[PDB]
Amino acid sequence: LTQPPSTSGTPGQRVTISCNIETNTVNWYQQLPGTAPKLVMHTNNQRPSGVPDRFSGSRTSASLAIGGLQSEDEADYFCAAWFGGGTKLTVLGQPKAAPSVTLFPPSSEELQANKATLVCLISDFYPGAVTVAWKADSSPVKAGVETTTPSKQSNNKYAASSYLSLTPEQWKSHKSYSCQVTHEGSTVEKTVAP
Amino acid sequence: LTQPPSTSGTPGQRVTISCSGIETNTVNWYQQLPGTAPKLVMHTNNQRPSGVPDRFSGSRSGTSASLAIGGLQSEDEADYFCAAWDFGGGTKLTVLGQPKAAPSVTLFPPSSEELQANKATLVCLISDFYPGAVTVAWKADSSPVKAGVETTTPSKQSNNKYAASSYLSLTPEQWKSHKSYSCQVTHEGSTVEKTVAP
Repeated sequence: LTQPPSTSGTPGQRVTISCNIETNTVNWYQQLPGTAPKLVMHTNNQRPSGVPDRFSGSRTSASLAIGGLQSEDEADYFCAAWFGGGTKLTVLGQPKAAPSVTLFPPSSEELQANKATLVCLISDFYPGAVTVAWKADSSPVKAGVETTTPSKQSNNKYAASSYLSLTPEQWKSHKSYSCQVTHEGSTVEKTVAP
Repeated sequence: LTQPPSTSGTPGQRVTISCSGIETNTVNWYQQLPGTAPKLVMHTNNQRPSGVPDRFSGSRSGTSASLAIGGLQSEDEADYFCAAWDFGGGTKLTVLGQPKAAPSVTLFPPSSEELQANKATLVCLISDFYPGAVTVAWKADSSPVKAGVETTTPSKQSNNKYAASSYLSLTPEQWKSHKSYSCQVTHEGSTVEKTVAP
């Protein structure tokens, strides 16, 4: 069972995945990253419940047609009969979306534990690429930064977070700290203070 | 089919993977290395397909199942799925490549600026852990909460340990009605639980 390893389409379109079998029937599985494979097609053409009507399958070869392409259809699709390699389906032309930024100062609990951490929460953006710079007062912060790789979430938009570690004495010695998130050549800045 | 989120071992050990639910029906086990299609490694409780090594052995006791992997070898790091009739969530199996490390867990109350916008979000920061797999459970006062919970998938930071964060979206009325909120992180079978209060 060999499959094309990738394919793509734009929302509203119709895409199909191509795929011992001449006698037996073919099943299809949809798998999202970090998730168990989910059956979406039965004895060539019967859908499990919960699978939308947009999905139809047909059958030495077998095919999975996906109608009215949506962002949530982005996935790996495997052929199976009595598994194929896989087909990663990419939904292109999804809308751009600027990020939501929320900056959290160190809590009284942490500062009492003689530590201090700031979190810059970044969510609800697309595409999944950002850059982060920090600022102490108005000056660059060049030490103690980590920014996670953005991962797609339920709402089909990306989320990441950047954190900064300081001593309590630094967080008070300054007047404010700032987190600046650049997404598609447009920047958003948030500031917190003691 | 309940199935533990993650497990781990070092080369040469015997590692087992559990699966529970299935008393009147058999269980299959699937191996999926990164970037590959799921492969059948065990059917009808304990029947090894052709090219599976002897060291894989399936069993089933009561209404629970198990897959044991003897002589753990680096080519076995993968996801393992159990699949019975009337698919488990999976188990991430890691062949330890560095010393295990338990996560730092830091919980934040909502920020001053976002309340003035009718938003109240909690953040549970999770850093410095290996292997890179955790599960997060939020609780309001003493009650489970899943409405509005989003967790980022972990990524390797500069100390070669992993980091992630879970965040809870609430209104300010939810945030002010409860006496406390809790974040619990489970890693390598252990839990840590931090708590906040307005």
